Amino acid sequence: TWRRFDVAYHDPDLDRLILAARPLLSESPGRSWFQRHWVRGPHLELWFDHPEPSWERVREVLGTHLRAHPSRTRIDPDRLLPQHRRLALAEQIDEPLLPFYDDNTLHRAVPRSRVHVLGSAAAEDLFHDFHAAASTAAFDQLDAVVAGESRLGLAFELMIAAAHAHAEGGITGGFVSFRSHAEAFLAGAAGLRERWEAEYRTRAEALRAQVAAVVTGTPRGRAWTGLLDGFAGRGDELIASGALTVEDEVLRSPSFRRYRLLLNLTFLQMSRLGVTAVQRSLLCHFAASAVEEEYGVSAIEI
Repeated sequence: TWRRFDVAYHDPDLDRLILAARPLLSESPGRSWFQRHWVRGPHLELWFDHPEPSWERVREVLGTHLRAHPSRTRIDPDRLLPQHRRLALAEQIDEPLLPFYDDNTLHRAVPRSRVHVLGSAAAEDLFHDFHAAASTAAFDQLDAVVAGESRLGLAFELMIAAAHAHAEGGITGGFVSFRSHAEAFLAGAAGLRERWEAEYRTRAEALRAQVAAVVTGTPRGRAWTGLLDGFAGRGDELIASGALTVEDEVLRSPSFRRYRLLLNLTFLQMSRLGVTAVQRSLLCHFAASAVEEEYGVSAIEI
């Protein structure tokens, strides 16, 4: 059985709060993990499958940080609530959306089940295992961000690495998925796409250099794909047995479905690092464009 603690913190910059929580997720046996979530307003979630750290210990560590570094961002519930209602339906969340937590407060919360979305208890357990491993990796990534490294740059690296290692044909195969995701998000937004294209142009040479670096191989890339490798076999088995619901003519291949899962896990990591849905889709646009330009390929030609 899981324990879920919500830390209400309305400033979108959660990095230092997350780093303050690192000991709680690093000091005791058991699976522990964190994610950013929107229910009842922006908050950090800490998940533990073992009894330590206790509430007292959680309160000790986080109370100290909140006193020294309180969030000072006012939110607008009446503006957010329409968006939350859409998210609740799309994400199949049945929890109360109101009232929003007061800023800088700690709460016990309901350990939600995702079996209805993931397909089975086995699939849910796989995701827990992923979040535990990836939360540890996220601490180091967020350290880097706090120290001045680009959040989006770090996320881009993870995505390129995942595609190069885990997509049929490497980066020049996997990039098609990036274009697909970007267009799915845009949903016909010619104006937004134009902004994406314009920003891509300004960043093109740097993004292309980043793609080449990651294809050459970077420490962070190798570490990420190493983490993903640990889940690929289990993913394959659960996809095959129908225990994990993942829902051309290359859709039949377990190879593609594995890729899609591991890319999805990468997106979840990006969320942990504070990259929003719109930013993740922007990065997919950039990734598709950079790959096309660097390797002289076309998503539409395939």
